[PDB]
Amino acid sequence: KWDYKNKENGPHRWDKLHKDFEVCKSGKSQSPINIEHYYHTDLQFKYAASKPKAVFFTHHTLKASFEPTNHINYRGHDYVLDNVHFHAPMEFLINNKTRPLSAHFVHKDAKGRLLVLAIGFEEGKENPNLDPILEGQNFKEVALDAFLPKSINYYHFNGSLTAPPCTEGVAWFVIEEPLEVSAKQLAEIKKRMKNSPNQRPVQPDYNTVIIKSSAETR
Amino acid sequence: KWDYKNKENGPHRWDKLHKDFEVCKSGKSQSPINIEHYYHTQDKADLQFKYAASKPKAVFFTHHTLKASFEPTNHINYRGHDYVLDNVHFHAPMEFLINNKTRPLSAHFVHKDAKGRLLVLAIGFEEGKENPNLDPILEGIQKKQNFKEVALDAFLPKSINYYHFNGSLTAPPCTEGVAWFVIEEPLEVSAKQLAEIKKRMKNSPNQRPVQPDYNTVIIKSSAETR
Ligand SMILES: Cn1nc(S(N)(=O)=O)s/c1=N\S(=O)(=O)c1ccc(C(C)(C)C)cc1
Ligand SMILES: Cn1nc(S(N)(=O)=O)s/c1=N\S(=O)(=O)c1ccc(C(C)(C)C)cc1
Ligand SMILES: [Zn+2]
Ligand SMILES: [Zn+2]
Repeated sequence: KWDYKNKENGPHRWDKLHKDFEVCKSGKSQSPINIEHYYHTDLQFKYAASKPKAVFFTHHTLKASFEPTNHINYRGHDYVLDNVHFHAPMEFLINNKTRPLSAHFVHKDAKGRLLVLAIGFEEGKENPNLDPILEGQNFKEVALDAFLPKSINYYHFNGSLTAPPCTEGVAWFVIEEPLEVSAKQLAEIKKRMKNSPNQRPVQPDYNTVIIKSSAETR
Repeated sequence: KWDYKNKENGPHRWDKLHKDFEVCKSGKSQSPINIEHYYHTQDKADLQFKYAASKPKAVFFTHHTLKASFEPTNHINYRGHDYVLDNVHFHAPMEFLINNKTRPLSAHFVHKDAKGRLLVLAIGFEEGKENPNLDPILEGIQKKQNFKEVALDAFLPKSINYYHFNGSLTAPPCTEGVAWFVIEEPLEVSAKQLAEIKKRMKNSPNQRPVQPDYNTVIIKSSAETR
C-alpha cells in the first residue's frame, strides 16, 4: 500500500514497493515537474452536465468518475473522461507559482493514450462547481460545460502519472488560469483526503518540450 | 545478435534480447516516428554552435553501422547545458520521417553533457550530387591512425530548420530521454556515395521501424550553424 508519507512507502521509495512501479524511478519523463522554461506558440471539448457515476476518496485522494459521454478531441481522436480527481497541494509548479489545489481531468483515446488536464485553484470566492462532488440513487449532474475558464492559457508536454504506476505516454495540459475557491471549501476538501497532503515532489525534468498556446473552452 | 532481419532478432522483438532492451517495447517516448504534427514557434537563440573541422581519433564500423569517434575539443552549448560531440554514425534510409518524407540516408551527431543527457542532431541525404563532405570519408575506411578529415563545419547547412522533442536512442538499448534535433534540410550524396556506404553496411537497411507516438510534442524552429 503505497503512500505519500515521509516513510518507506513514500514517493521517493515508490519503485521498490511494487515492480510495475519501477518507472517512478527509472523514467526520464516523469510528472510532476517545475515549468519555468518553455516555448511560446487542436483541442475540442464534449463536456456537459454530467452525473458522476461515483464519488469517492481513493488510493489516497478524492475522485469523481463519469459516464463515458463527455469527451475531449486532440489530433482527431476523442479521449474519454473517466474521472476527475484532486490534489492538495497542486502537484505541478508553474514558474515557481504555487496553488493550494489542482484537479486532473483524466481521459483516454481509442488507441489507448491518456490525456490529462491540470488547473490551479486560488483561495477566494465560493466555488459552486464543487458542491456536487462534496455531496457524494438520484445523482445530481455536474457542470463540466461551465467548469473551466472560457479563456485559458495552457502548457502542454509529455509526462507521467503523478501517482503510481507513474505510467508514461500521458499528454499534459496545465492551465495558467486559477479557479478561485473560498477557504471553507478548501479546508473541507483537504480533510476529505484525511487532512493528508497528496502531492508528489517535483520529478526530474530532462528538458521536457513544452508549448504555450491558448484556447477557448467554450 | 540484434539485427533487422525479422527472425529471432527482429527490432520490436528487442526487449527479448537483453532485458536491458525492455524499454524498446515498453517505452512510451520511442524513436523513430513520423514527423507530421508539430508546433510552429520562434527562436530564443537557444542552440548554439562552436563546431570546427576536426580530425577523428578513430574510424570503425560498429553494430550494423559506420561510426567515427572524436576528441572532446568539440562541444555544443544549449540553454546553459554544454554537450560534447562524441561520434557520427549513419543510417540508410533516414529513420525519422519528415512530413512522411523518405530520404535515402542520415547521419547522427551524438552529444553528451557531463551528465547522462543525450543530444542527437540528424540531417538527411538525397540522390544526386557528390558530397564533398563525404568524399573525405570513403577514403577513411582504407586507413587507421591519421584518418582523413571531415569538413564537419562544412558538413551542415549555414542556416537551419529543425524539429525538436524528447525521444529515445533509436537502437538497443533504446534509451529514452534523448533530446532530438531533426533537420528537414538534406545534404546531397552521389549515387556512388550512396551505393558504397550501403555495402559498408552490406546493403542492409538499418532502420528501426516507426514507433508508437504518445502525442509527442514537437516544435519547428530554425537557427544558424554558420
Ligand atoms: C494513479 N493515477 N494518477 C493519475 S494523474 N495524477 O497523473 O492524473 S490518474 C491515475 N489513475 S486513474 O485516473 O484512476 C486511471 C488510470 C488508467 C486508466 C486507463 C484508461 C485504464 C488507462 C483509467 C483511469
Ligand atoms: C545505441 N545507440 N543509438 C544511437 S542513435 N541511432 O539513436 O543516434 S547511437 C548509439 N550508441 S553510441 O552512439 O555508440 C553511444 C555513444 C555514447 C554514449 C554515452 C553513454 C552517452 C557516452 C552512449 C551511446
Ligand atoms: Zn491526479
Ligand atoms: Zn542512429
